[PDB]
Amino acid sequence: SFSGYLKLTDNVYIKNADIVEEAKKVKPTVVVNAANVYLKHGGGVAGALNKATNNAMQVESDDYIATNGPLKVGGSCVLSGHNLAKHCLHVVGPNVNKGEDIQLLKSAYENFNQHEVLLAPLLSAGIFGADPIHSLRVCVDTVRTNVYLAVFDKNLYDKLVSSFL
Ligand SMILES: C[C@H](NC(=O)C1CCCC1)C(=O)O
Repeated sequence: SFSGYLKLTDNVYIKNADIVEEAKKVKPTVVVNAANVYLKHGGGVAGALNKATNNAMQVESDDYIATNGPLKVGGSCVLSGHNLAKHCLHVVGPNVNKGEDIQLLKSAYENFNQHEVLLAPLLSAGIFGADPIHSLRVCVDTVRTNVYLAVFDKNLYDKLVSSFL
């Protein structure tokens, strides 16, 4: 189903794409959201995915938090993918801008191993403040399932590919 990806490893693929447009096109089994512990989808990938669901993701998420409380940094939950995917795997990477431990990025990527194939952003990149080059490295060294990474920024995509070891 996924097209135009560059193969980085046996199981990691990358594309310069808007993950919302990619999800609407592919309708993958799992789209990963760059979530926070409260599932407050305000900005970045979460804000964009939520806006694409006409706020249905946020309504569902508020019910999930009311029942279960917040997620842990490094944790995840599976909720509906709405009009974007069969499921959305909300994964909380550490937010460096809130002083969270970058070592939790590996724990965050381990959630991907519970799903055979996923469309995902780089965890903790963007407004979460971590180095995206380091996020890709942790992704490659942690995820064993098939992960299709969508990198929004062209300049960052080129830098990630050209510096990939
Ligand atoms: C989230 C990621 N962007 C970044 O980490 C940089 C922050 C500004 C643009 C590059 C991306 O494009 O997928």
